[PDB]
Amino acid sequence: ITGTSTVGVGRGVLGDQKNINTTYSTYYYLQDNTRGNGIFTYDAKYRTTLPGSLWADADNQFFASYDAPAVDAHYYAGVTYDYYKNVHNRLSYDGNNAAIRSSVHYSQGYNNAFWNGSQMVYGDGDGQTFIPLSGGIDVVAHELTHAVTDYTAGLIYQNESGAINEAISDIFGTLVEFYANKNPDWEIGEDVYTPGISGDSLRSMSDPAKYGDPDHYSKRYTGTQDNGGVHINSGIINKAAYLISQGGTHYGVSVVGIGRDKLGKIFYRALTQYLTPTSNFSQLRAAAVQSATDLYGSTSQEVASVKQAFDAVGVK
Ligand SMILES: Oc1cccc(Br)c1
Ligand SMILES: Oc1cccc(Br)c1
Ligand SMILES: [Ca+2]
Ligand SMILES: [Ca+2]
Ligand SMILES: [Ca+2]
Ligand SMILES: [Ca+2]
Ligand SMILES: [Zn+2]
Repeated sequence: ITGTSTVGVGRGVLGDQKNINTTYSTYYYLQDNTRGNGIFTYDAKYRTTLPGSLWADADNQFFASYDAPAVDAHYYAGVTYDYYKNVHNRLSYDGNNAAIRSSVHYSQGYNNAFWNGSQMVYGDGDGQTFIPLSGGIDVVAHELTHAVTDYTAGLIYQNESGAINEAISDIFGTLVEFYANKNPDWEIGEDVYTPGISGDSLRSMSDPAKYGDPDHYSKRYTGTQDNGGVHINSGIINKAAYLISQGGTHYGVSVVGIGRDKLGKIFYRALTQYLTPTSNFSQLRAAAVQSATDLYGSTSQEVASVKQAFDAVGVK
């Protein structure tokens, strides 16, 4: 809507106070004008009609329990925006400051969050498996990253190209979590998963096998469920990405780590210049090698490390 930019204050899902960019016109709306063409957060009011209504608040203070998932969806969209702009010179997901829209309170006890082709959608969880999913900065940035993947490489959501699509989202979801630098790790969803169990997550990049996902190509899932294993076989690529950044010896293959920022530059370039809708894992390796070549030279350690990492997870 049309109005004046203001700054509200509230608490997120985990109880943390933060400032949020709002817009005043009779009510205060969750409309951030400071980023691109706007960041907009909506109330789906426990239903599945989207987007629902632009979030409106009488007094610019967002401390009610009902408010917390909106606060975090709105704030973490901003953080994700800032990551892509400041780190990769990318202005929103289309590169031309497309509006970022998110709906919270989607359905009842909905244990998921997704990008629907046009906007973000967040369930509140059932309180046992998940709490409201926008509380997870890695979840927010994972799912927002699909918007850019769909706009750039366009990796189809099935079989190996799908698993790459998923790994890309885990990779940048994690790098945004490190960017924000609040309890960062290489695990996915730890801040919103199983409130009664500490130390767990839904997936691990550092050790995919912790939660039954493959960490080697020879262990890939070959079946038809999960669209040919897109959320399973992502572990193979997540492990490769982890090794490129952190190093290690995996199934006897040693990798020299080159750190998170170079990981991010290599995979961003691969995503936006070399991958295609039907890329497979071998093609991902080639794209990552070419990207690292472009950035650091054919003879660099960075290139050697990318090759070692893919060797380590069995991808030729
Ligand atoms: O996928 C993207 C890219 C840039 C900004 C945001 Br928010 C999401
Ligand atoms: O990408 C997502 C969506 C929902 C939960 C988790 Br963990 C990750
Ligand atoms: Ca209020
Ligand atoms: Ca964390
Ligand atoms: Ca995490
Ligand atoms: Ca937990
Ligand atoms: Zn995903």
